[PDB]
Amino acid sequence: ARSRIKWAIDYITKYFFTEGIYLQKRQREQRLLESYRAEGKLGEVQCRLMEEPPDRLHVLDVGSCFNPFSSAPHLEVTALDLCPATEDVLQADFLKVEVVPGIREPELEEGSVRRLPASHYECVIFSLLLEYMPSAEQRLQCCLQAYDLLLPEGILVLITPDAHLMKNWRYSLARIGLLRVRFEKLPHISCMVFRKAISRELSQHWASIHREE
Ligand SMILES: Nc1ncnc2c1ncn2[C@@H]1O[C@H](C[C@@H](N)CC[C@H](N)C(=O)O)[C@@H](O)[C@H]1O
Repeated sequence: ARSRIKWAIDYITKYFFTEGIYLQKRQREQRLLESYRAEGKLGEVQCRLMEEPPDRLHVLDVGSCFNPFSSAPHLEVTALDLCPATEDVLQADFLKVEVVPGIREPELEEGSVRRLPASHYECVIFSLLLEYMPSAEQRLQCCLQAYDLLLPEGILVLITPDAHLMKNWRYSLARIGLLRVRFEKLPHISCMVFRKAISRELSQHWASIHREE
């Protein structure tokens, strides 16, 4: 009876606060960048790193039917949904949202969220959302927008319903800068976390050497 909501809250706390996983992965990715540089495959790459996590994490719950994460301690949740079921969830079609730099809060037009702050959220949650998307092109679009919304070393929680697909998702997301850091099987669901690596070039290379036709 493990809830995807309880699993997600548990990981986020471990990642930023109680186990400092973000520092463990930083060191792992720094070691990987040195291994690639030592093979002549990569040279000078831009690396952007997070400061010490705040006491209140900025979380974006996309496809948030009812804002399950709003009550969690130390999570400032901004909730979005195409068909909100509760009054605390904002109306929006994520596929049409602009990721804007230079803004602090969502900007609404006609009651629908149309602009969100870039590199502002420590976490973005896609809990059983991507399968509602029609095409694969639009699923990837959701993750590309999440990467622009995340801060350096922020995380994308991806929960999907229930092989070679999960390794193709790892490849396709590593190609946009998101490396998988956790995979767990809960009843009828598969819970994964993807991290905005210190360098996109780094993740793009890991993907190139892990593509299997
Ligand atoms: N293009 C879209 N833009 C915004 N929200 C969407 C879009 N397509 C589906 N949704 C919402 O994503 C939600 C999918 C739900 N199954 C997930 C609800 C909740 N996140 C959960 O973990 O159960 C629905 O409430 C949809 O309204």
